[PDB]
Amino acid sequence: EVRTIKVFTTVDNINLHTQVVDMSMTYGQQFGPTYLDGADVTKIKPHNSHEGKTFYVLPNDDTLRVEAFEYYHTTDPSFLGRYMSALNHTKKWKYPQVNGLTSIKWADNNCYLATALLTLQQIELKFNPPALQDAYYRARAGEAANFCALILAYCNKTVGELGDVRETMSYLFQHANLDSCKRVLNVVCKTCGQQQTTLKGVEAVMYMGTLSYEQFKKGVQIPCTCGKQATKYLVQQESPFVMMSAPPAQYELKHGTFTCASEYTGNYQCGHYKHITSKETLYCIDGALLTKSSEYKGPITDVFYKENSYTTTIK
Ligand SMILES: COc1cc(/C(C)=N/NC(N)=S)ccc1O
Ligand SMILES: [Cl-]
Ligand SMILES: [Cl-]
Ligand SMILES: [Cl-]
Ligand SMILES: [Zn+2]
Repeated sequence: EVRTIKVFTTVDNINLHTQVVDMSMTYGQQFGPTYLDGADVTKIKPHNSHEGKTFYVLPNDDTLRVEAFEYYHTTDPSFLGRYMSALNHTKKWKYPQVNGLTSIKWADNNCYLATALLTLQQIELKFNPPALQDAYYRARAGEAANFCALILAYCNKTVGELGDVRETMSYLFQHANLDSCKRVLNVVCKTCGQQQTTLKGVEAVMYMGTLSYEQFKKGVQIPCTCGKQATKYLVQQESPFVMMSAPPAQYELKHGTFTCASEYTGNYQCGHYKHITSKETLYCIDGALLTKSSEYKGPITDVFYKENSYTTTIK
């Protein structure tokens, strides 16, 4: 007896493609690698319960290639498989609402993702790939599994792998519209004089070397090519936020002087992130866990600040 069912294939879970599959052959033999809501069904034969369901496949013809690029803005051949592999895990995570924000209950070393997600909900940022637009909208509403699996895929991290918050934000910023953001800096060495620089996009909102926005405005010491120490300060800033980052160090966070921050305890091979947010008071969100305090001191590694337009008074 020849038996078939109708299923749909997809690469973006919006555009569907009608298929008839032989129930005597695996999905793999018929589609190549195939996934059902993140589960790898390549080696599985069609079941009656599969009729009418949507399966993800890899882009193996020009129509799927165009749909996949339009939705994800990547042509990395292994992207969809990495996204499905992650999703199969993230759909099992819990996403509690903590002080009004979608968080993530700790699992699989996902603390860096929780503090990244919590941060995104506090800064003005629009993503460019539809995949991120759609999944972030769902994440804000509490259903963050697809958004987390996409972050993992875009950052080329697997579930359980140790992640860095600054690197993760850089990847997400790369897929955001930051074209309006601009930064002017001035570098002063006593032997070589001055040199001003202009930064755009992601580079205009990220800085590595100091956590304090005020000190960035007043000046920071860096090496110069002659062996002297030069000073660098912020001349002009046009952006809706800024992100200041540094190797983890004991740092004091004062209520009302920043938006949110990341705290890292541990070492370079393993550790743990927490998120600090400045609301009526300082709240520390550690996945599902919430505590409060009037003042905060701890090993901070990233601080986010609101911004619209800043121009220095320094001459
Ligand atoms: C085979 O797997 C993938 C293919 C692509 C697309 C759209 N490539 N298309 C061109 N290179 S023209 C994107 C992600 C994948 O996972
Ligand atoms: Cl898991
Ligand atoms: Cl968005
Ligand atoms: Cl403290
Ligand atoms: Zn010099």
